[PDB]
Amino acid sequence: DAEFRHDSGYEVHHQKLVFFAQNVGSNKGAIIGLMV
Amino acid sequence: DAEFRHDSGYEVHHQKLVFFAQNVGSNKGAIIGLMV
Amino acid sequence: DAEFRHDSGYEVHHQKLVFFAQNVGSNKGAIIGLMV
Amino acid sequence: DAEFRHDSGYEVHHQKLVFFAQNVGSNKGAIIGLMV
Amino acid sequence: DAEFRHDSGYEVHHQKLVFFAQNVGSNKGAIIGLMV
Amino acid sequence: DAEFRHDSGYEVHHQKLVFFAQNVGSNKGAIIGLMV
Amino acid sequence: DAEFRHDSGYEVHHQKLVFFAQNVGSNKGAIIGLMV
Amino acid sequence: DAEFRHDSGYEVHHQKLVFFAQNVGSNKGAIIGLMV
Amino acid sequence: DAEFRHDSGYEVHHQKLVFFAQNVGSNKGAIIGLMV
Amino acid sequence: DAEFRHDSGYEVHHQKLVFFAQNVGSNKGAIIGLMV
Repeated sequence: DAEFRHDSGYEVHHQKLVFFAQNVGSNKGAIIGLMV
Repeated sequence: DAEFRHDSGYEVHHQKLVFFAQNVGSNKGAIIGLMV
Repeated sequence: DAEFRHDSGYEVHHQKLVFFAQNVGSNKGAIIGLMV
Repeated sequence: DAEFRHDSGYEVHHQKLVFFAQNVGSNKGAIIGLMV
Repeated sequence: DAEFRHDSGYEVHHQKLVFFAQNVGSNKGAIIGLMV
Repeated sequence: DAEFRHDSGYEVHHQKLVFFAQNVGSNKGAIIGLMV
Repeated sequence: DAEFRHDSGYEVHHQKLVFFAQNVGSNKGAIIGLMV
Repeated sequence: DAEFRHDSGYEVHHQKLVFFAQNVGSNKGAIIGLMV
Repeated sequence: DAEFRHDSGYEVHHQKLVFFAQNVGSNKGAIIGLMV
Repeated sequence: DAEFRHDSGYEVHHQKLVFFAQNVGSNKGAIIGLMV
């Protein structure tokens, strides 16, 4: 048998100025800020 | 048997100016800031 | 048997100016700042 | 049997100016700042 | 049996000017600053 | 994130003679061969 | 992140004569052959 | 990050005569052959 | 990061005569052959 | 980083006569042959 526990702490604060903001806790796909 | 525990601390703050911001806790795919 | 524990501290702050910011706690895929 | 614990301290601060910033705690894939 | 503990201190600060910055705590793959 | 896979192979054969046989793949409770 | 895999091989054969047989792959509770 | 794999080989054979047999691959609780 | 692998070979055979047999691959609890 | 591998060979055979047999590959708890 097997017991599994997991804690993932994700935090972010005080983004005064930003033109493209992308805060993702976990990704398994495609993340694009800008594409043509 | 096997017992597994994991702690992943992710934090970020005070981003005064940035044109492309991408904060990802964990990635298993594709991350692109800009593509054509 | 086997007991496993892991602590991964990821932090970053005070990014005054940056054109491409990519903060990733852990990566197992592709990370590209810019591609054509 | 075997007991495993691991502490990985990752920190970075005060990046006043940078055109391409890529802060990765751990990598097992491809990291590219710019490709054509 | 065997008990294992590990501490890896990674830190970096005050990067006033840099065109390509890549701060990686640990790498087991490919890291490229620029490729064609 | 975390991906977990586990393989537990349990097999037993050729028990010619036995008065009390108790073959359990995994136990988290009480197992008693005989009680009064 | 963390990837975990585990293989536990449990096998037993040719128990010609035994009055109390208790074959358990993994135990996290109480196992008693005989109690009063 | 951390990748963990574990192989635990448990085998036993040819127990011709035994009054109390208790074959346990892994134990985290109480095992008693006989109690009053 | 850290990669961990472990091989634990446990085997036992040819126990012709024994009144109390307790074969445990790994123990983290209490093992008692006889108690009152 | 750190890579860890471990091989623990445990074997025992030909126990013709024994009143209390306790074969444990690894112990981190209490092992008692007889208690009152």
